Amino acid sequence: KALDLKDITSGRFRPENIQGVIPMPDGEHYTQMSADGTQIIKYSFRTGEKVEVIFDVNQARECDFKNFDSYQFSPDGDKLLIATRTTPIYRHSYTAVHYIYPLKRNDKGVTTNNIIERLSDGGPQQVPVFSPDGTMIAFVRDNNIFLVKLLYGNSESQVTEDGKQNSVLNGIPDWVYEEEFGFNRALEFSADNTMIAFIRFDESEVPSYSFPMFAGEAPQITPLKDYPGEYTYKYPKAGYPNSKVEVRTYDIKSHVTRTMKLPIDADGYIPRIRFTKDASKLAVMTLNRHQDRFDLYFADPRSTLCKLVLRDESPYYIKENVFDNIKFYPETFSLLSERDGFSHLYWYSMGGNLIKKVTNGKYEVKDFLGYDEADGSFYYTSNEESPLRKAVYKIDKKGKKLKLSQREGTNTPLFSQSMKYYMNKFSNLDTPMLVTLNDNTGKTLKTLINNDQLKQTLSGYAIPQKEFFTFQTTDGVTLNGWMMKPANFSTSKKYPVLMYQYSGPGSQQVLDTWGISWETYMASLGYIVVCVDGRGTGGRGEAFEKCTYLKIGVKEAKDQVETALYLGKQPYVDKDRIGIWGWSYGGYMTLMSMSEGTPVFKAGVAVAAPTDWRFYDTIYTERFMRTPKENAEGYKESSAFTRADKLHGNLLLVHGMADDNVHFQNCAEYAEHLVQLGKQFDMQVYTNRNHGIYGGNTRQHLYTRLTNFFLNNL
Amino acid sequence: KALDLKDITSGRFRPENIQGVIPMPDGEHYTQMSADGTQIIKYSFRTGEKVEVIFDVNQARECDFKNFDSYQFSPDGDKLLIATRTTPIYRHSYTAVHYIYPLKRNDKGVTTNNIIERLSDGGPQQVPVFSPDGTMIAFVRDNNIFLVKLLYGNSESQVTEDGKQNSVLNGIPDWVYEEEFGFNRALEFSADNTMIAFIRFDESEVPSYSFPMFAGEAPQITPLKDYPGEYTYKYPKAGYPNSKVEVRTYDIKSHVTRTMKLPIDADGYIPRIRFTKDASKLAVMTLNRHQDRFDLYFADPRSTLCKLVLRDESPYYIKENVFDNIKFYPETFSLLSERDGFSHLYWYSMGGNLIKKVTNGKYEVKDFLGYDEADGSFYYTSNEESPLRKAVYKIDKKGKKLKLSQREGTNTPLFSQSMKYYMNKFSNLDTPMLVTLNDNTGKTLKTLINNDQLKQTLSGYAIPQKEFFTFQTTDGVTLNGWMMKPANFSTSKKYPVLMYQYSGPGSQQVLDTWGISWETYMASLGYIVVCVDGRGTGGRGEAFEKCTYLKIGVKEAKDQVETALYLGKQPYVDKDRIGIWGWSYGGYMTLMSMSEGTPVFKAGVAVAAPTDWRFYDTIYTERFMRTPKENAEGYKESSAFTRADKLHGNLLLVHGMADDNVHFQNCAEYAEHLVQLGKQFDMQVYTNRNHGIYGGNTRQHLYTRLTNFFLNNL
Repeated sequence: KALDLKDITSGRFRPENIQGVIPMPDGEHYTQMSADGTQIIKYSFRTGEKVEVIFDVNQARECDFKNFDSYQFSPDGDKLLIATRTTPIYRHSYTAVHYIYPLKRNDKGVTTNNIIERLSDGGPQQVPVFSPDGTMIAFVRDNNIFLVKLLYGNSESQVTEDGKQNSVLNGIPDWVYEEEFGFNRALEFSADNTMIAFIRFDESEVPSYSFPMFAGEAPQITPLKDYPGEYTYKYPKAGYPNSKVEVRTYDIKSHVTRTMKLPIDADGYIPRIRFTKDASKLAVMTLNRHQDRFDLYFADPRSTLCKLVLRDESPYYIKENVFDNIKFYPETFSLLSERDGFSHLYWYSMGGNLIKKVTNGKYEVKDFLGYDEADGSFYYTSNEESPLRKAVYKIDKKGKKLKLSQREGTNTPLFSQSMKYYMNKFSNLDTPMLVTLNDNTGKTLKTLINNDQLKQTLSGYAIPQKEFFTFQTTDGVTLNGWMMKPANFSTSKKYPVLMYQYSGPGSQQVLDTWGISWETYMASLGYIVVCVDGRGTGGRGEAFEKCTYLKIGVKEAKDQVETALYLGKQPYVDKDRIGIWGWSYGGYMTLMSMSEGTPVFKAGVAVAAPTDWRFYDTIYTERFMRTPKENAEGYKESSAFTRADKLHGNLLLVHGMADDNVHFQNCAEYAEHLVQLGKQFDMQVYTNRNHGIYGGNTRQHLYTRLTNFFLNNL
Repeated sequence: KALDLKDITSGRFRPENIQGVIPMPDGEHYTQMSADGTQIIKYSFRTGEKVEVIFDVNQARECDFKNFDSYQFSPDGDKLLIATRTTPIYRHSYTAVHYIYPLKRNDKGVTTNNIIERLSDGGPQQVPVFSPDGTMIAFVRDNNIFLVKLLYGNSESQVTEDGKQNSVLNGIPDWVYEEEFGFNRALEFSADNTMIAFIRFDESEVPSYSFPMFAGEAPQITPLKDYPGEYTYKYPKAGYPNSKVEVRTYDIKSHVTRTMKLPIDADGYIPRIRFTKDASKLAVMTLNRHQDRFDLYFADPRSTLCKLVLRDESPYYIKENVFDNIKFYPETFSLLSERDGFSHLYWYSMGGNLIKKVTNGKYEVKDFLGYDEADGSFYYTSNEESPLRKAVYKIDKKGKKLKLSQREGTNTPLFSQSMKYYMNKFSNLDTPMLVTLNDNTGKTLKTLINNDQLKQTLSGYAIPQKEFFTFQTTDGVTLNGWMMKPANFSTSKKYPVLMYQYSGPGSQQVLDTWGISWETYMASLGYIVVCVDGRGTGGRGEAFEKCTYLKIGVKEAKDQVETALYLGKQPYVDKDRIGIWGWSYGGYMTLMSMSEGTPVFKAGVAVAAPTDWRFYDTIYTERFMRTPKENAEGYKESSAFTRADKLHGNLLLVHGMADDNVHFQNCAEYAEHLVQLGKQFDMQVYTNRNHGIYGGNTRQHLYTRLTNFFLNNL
């Protein structure tokens, strides 16, 4: 009956789902890994029926591994590439030991008894990728590119030889490009399988950063039991130099390497490369350092000449999410753009001329899912119903729009290769997770998962319920929030309040989707829990998000104060027992809101918080703030240091000491500022932990610490 | 009339004293620094009369400094060496800019109007020392020895050329020798002024240790404002290799350097060198790695031959106090030895034969003050009155003992060169500093300082008072303690208790001497404050101190638990509100005591605490524990990690992150062990702070944090 935090932290209430869903090249089937990671099994998109087991570690020949982590198909589906021993590096990068598995059917009529072969005889590999004809795989290892020719006995050749850790990266981004342009690979085959292209990152002049590593626990780093070690990598802080970047091509036949003569500012960016359907056209996406001029080039991989295809210019900045929504077709390509104030889908000719604006209106297109070359329909997700929701839509060749989603909430689709079917994952405030198979019209073909068991289990517990609300700030802005109330709620009682937020640019926490979290636990203890997405958050167009430009944090903190004030006007909240907390930008926002000047907060917890933007990285910080050289006044007003003497309420600072994202420096420097100001506060510092602060009992310990801090300090 | 924490942390109640007292060669006078640091003044030991100002910042010619830090007298009485700009390195090492001040008299007979001279035209100097005839000064800079010849234009020469930071040190000890053998100089002139002797430390193969540095404040390390830095030095942890050491001599006339052919274990120590009165005999003190075999050699600085003079072995270990109580006379020398279970004074001939044991009884000799060659009398300090006290004693040639000190408490003497007078600094629980001049029967000749003004100031405040008590443990051990009750105290009421201790081997906190501390402040807030010296503390003989040998912490923690249990039996103590705290070893003991298994503590604070002895340095740790591989089961039973699952009560961990003594690693590794056990605790980590955790507002912030933590956790 009573909600138990350990059940929350252990994932007891995580809804059933399907992991490792990979659509097959035929457009009719998908595959999924079995629960134990022993098998890859093929299922029908049209019916959900199991077709056959495609791969099985207990049937494959020469298979030394017990489990695998992930897999991908070759483009024609005749082979699998299977990843084992996946070892994360940063958020998106990792190494793994990959294996090639052919799917030819055997004497007995099964595909499961074939010989598995190593991708490489050397060490683990990064970002392997098939050629369009499936005859080659390129991968990166020790910052160099390698090429394996599957029709040549898996013969391996070395494409680059100047890769050097902390100096030169070939085919993979450095830390800041990876985190802030959100990708792990800059390595492409041309459409006729004759050229490789890659970005070469010269980070030799980027500043290095190092932090200590101890032995710790979960995992214990046993070589460090007596003397600590360290982790060193290149990380440019705001205004410092970024990697020098070049686009290079490798002629597979002739072994010749060339550099594309790309017009680009000396301090500009290349967020992505992508070969088109035209073997002579490599797309190169570029940004200026202000990140407000997105210039798309077509490079000839042999002549090295580049032509400007289009420029998308923002009055503020271009956002990273546009880059992976550019999909190339014969004769056309897609683009997401906020040029009219809202994220919308645009359809261009391969000559760079706009063919049509596919979507319009005061809502945001979230994902471009694809163009059906058969009938000319476009598929995409959008929040047209409401900033809180997401639905699947289709627009036919004549401009007719159809909402495919059957239920209102959060619909996440996964389309078949042919766009004929898709798997839908649906959630809302009281629907944990419904997984369905659907046709092109959105009609439900089969319910795979309804999580009735979880629903039954949860029925025996007293679970506080989320509800949405809106309110108007004193200057007339309407904000979306949710409120979770304790059991036996009464408007004649007086409740303490915990505010949760994240508040970062373009982000949203107030969404019609299901979850049980530490906030639910606090509500079960008798707290009213509230989350409001203030100004600067996403879902509501460019004007709402980018009104923070060049002076972030300030308006967001005002809107959190406004939220506390609105709550204080309610007869059932105790105005003196309002707490606030958050993680990452939400931790920074805890600091900014508690030192805003309006003394509304009794207590707060800041987890892994940036405290001065000069400590954070170039691409993210400068996107919103430009450089400290150009915007000293903005950095001043956005710093938590500047307003620290106005800190009001009992503060707990939490940080992982091995945080490669928001450096522990942020906490150490800010703590010392508070010491010299004479402010008293609490700390919890986690050994060897990164931005996610997890491992072993860490998460349970942390949320118990947060629980007790608010119990004691509210 | 309430005590104010700021007055305590600002040192408002520091008693008046006398700085830089040096006895002059005539045996009749001493010099001292003026209280403002602008003058050096000669006084009479017999009368206290001010004889003359010897040096005056405002009278010297070409004197560019306004104050100075310290000074030394040339043995020939013709010069001062004055130190300015003293810049600490570790506990005892420092640089300073030194000046030679001639003491010639002018036409008006005074010494105050001479032209001051620089010791060196180069950079700041370390540990300058005069030759016996006063014509030469040797000093250390950049790990090399330099020689200044005052007879020949202050001509400077370079004695060693191989000194190199973190590799080779000439004439000064490495980190662990300085900290744990308690000295800063290994540099000596022979009795006839012809030879220099020094220890050369080769720490090239000692492991490096590094910790981060941030910008911080007070001081701000400005180059680290955007990117942190680091501090690196050599620090051998328990069982790791120590410096390779040898004794070298330098022939001042011929410039020949020789190495003494000293038999020493390959892993042994040379804690001191000291030239005797015989120009051909250099005393070299050596230990084995177990530190239980003290071998005294006489080295011939020209022939390099060494002869073993004396071997003193302990069943446990030899203590640092012996080294600087070896004083050399023509034909004799002194030694303190615990061979009979108590530190006693032994008298040897220069041939190495024991002449006699001078002192005896069940008490400890603390300082050997000197031998009066005129009448054969010995002067020393001891705790014969009580482990709590220290008095000055005299034993004549016949063996009659006389106690010189007039008052019972803590008597610290400084004798004239003839041993005919001494200056006495006296304190007890009710007496801040009382400074007198005395003759060698102990008779008070003059009271120089009695601190009536401080007494007056304190009379206007409600000051809790210490009083001594004893109690017997359940095992029958009688322990000494003090107890400070609020000035409100009544046997009617029940009080919370704060226990303070240090508890480290041979230390004592329960002493008949005056102080006002944070403990005084807590008592003034209504806590009963108690301190007990458990087993393993000093002052009670070798059996009582060294019963912890090879398994430290364990018995000390039992005695703190016994202390809490005794207090819990008292009718005026609330046994549910007993807390404990300490710093350094006292922080380690807080951890050990709160996890002893008997749940007697409600809260505790561990400041800068060692947590596993394998993290701490060679000389200290191995003195009590030997190495980890020799004593694996002792290191396990002494580790705070082993018993952490029994931690009971609310704990606050405090640590400076730049602690070069007890590494922050101790706290980070122990915090993580607690996280995985699921124990809740608070933290306060101070950026850029060392073992003393101070700087700007730091101490006031830290003791405010300690105060509130106990107030809130009771």
